[PDB]
Formats: sequence, structure tokens, C-alpha cells
Amino acid sequence: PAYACQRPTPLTHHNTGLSEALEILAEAAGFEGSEGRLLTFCRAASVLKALPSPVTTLSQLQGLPHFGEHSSRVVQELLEHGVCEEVERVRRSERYQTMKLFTQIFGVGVKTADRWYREGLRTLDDLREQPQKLTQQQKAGLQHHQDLSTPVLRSDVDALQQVVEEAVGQALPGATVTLTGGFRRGKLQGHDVDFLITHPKEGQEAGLLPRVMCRLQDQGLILYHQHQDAFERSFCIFRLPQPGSWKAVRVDLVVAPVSQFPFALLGWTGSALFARELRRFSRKEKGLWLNSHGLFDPEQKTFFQAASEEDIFRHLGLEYLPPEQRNA
DNA sequence: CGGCTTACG
DNA sequence: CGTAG
DNA sequence: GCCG
Ligand SMILES: Nc1nc2c(ncn2[C@H]2C[C@H](O)[C@@H](COP(=O)(O)OP(=O)(O)OP(=O)(O)O)O2)c(=O)[nH]1
Ligand SMILES: [Mg+2]
Ligand SMILES: [Mg+2]
Ligand SMILES: [Mg+2]
Ligand code: NA
Repeated sequence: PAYACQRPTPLTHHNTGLSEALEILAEAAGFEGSEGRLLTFCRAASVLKALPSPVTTLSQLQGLPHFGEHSSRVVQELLEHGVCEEVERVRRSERYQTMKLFTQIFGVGVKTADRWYREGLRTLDDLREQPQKLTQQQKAGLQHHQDLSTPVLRSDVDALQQVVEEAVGQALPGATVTLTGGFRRGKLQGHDVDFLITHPKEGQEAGLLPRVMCRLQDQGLILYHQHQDAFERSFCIFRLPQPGSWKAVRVDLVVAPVSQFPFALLGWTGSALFARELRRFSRKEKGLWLNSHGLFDPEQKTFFQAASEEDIFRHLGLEYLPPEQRNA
């Protein structure tokens, strides 16, 4: 099938080298603002992740969605020579290396990275020499860059979840914390930890996240957050115990009312490409508008109610995929 | 040819 | 603009 | 870059 949400995609697969090459090209297309090319290379990489066995000859690409002349030539060169000249040229290019370095910073996206590149900046130390060019968010991302470039381990996640649950429980008894994002999909490491918070009584979650953040702040556990008036998402930097020391870790906290929790869980569990393809499928194939708050029928002007992710897959006519099979 | 993403901070 | 490579 |  053509859409990633129509097929299981496990975390580990049989075409790792091929998919990683196409994702280099996708990433480079994004750095140049070519959103269409980025999508195609991302989708072509995701198709290979979903295959049941390694691709060893060009003929196996026949009939595969999102493989045309360019992606097929990349695979053919990898199969024949072990390396694709285009991919290698991208890897060592000054533009790709710098855009990757700059966009990796918390608070810096492609547009900011590109402007800094055009102004001649190239290294983290170049940015540090120009603090007037930085927001407070970017200052935090720059100062914590080394820790934030170290993968968070699954062992780290359980201790973090306990401390978030502690603060959430004092902010609002009965509220729950659910691990989302890549760790819910089975990843053993990540760039951050993602949590979704709710409460079983609709409406009781209103105003919760400011109360949670203030309690974590008082514990000395928040190295950075955007409110250090009402908000429901926080993208922060946590202080996480280490042996004889501590390390900075990115943590995302999202609050949703229980009526919307299945949609938020589906959206924030990802993968980013999985969720993007699920929304594209919903709109284009089923005529329904999906987001992290609900699922809208624009003809009937009605929202579907969902009590589970299983509800939503059924509403969309899709076979259910557990989180470990959404690694598109 | 047009289409290819969201809400919230 | 950033969360968001 | 690929699809419909
Ligand atoms: N619309 C949109 N949502 C995004 C994007 N990047 C992340 N998200 C949202 C939706 C994803 O399901 C959710 C989780 O993605 P994360 O950035 O936390 O990454 P993930 O946990 O998949 O892996 P990682 O943290 O890198 O180990 O965040 C993006 O580029 N666009
Ligand atoms: Mg994550
Ligand atoms: Mg995250
Ligand atoms: Mg962006
Ligand atoms: Na960034």
C-alpha cells in the first residue's frame, strides 16, 4: 500500500542501509526547503522499512510506491558499489553538516539555521560569540547542546516518569501520565521523553500544566521551560540524575481532556511520518479531517467520539497497528 | 498540472 | 519564528 | 520526487 498507515513498520527491519541513504537525501531536501522532495524520499525510505526481507536486486523495487527514477538509482548504486555518490557528496558537504548541526539545536529550525549559514556562521562557537542573535530558548539549547546530543536511554525514562507522576499527583489527584513518542513505539533511545497527561473526569485537566511545571520547578528539576498565561504543552529541559552527576534531558509534556486522549495519544505517539500519512490518508481517501484533538466529518459537520486508538483506526477503515508497528 | 501538515507556545 | 531532524 |  501507498500510505504508511496502511502497513506495519517495525522499529528494526531488513533494509537499514538503504533506508538510511534515502533519509539522508530527504533531510538534505528539507534543508533546501524542498518539502515535496523531502516527503517522497521519506516515504520511499519508509516503504523499505516495511518490507519483509532485504532488497538485493533492482527488480524487487518494481511496483513499490514512491520509487521512481531517482530513488531507484540510489538503491541501484548502493546494491552495485556499496555507496551512492550523491549521498556521499551530501554527507561531506559544508552546507549539510552545518544545517544539521544548527537545526539539531533546541530552538533553532531550518529557517533560522539557513539565515545563520548565509551570514557565514558555521560552528556552535560561532553562535556563542554572537549572543545578541539568540533567543533565550536558543541560548538554553546552545548551553545544553552537548547533553542534548547524548541519547536518552530507556533506563532514564522510568525514573523521569516517576518524578513527573509525583508532581502531577500533587497538582491534581487522579491525573495520569502516559509515555508517548518514540519510547512508546519501542525505541531503546531517543532525543527526548514525551508524556501525555489527562484526568478521567472531563474538564478537571484544565489549568493542570502550570501547576505541574511550578511543582517540578520547586523540586529544582527544570533547567529550562518557557514559563519559568494558561498553557497545555511544555517543551522543557529536565535535570536527570547520573552516576556522581546529572545530565540535561529534553522532556515534552502535553495535557489533553479525556474525551480527546485517544486522538492525542495517536498523534503524539507518532512516528512523525506515520501521523502525517495517517492525516493525509484520512483527508484524501476518507474525506475526514484528523488531528490530535479529534476526527471531523466536514459533510455532516460532526466529530467522531473515540474511547481508544482502536476506535480511530476502525473509524478510518484501517487495520489496527500497535505503537511498535508505527515506526514509519 | 496541483498536492504534499497540524495546533499550540 | 519555535516545538519539529 | 513522485502520485493521481
Ligand atoms: N506536525 C509535526 N509534529 C511533529 C514533528 N516532529 C515531532 N512532532 C510531534 C508529533 C510526533 O508524533 C511527536 C513525537 O515526536 P518526537 O519529536 O518526540 O520524536 P520521537 O519520539 O518519534 O523520537 P525521538 O524523540 O527523536 O527519539 O511529536 C513535525 O515535524 N511535525
Ligand atoms: Mg520523542
Ligand atoms: Mg518530543
Ligand atoms: Mg520545520
Ligand atoms: Na531545532
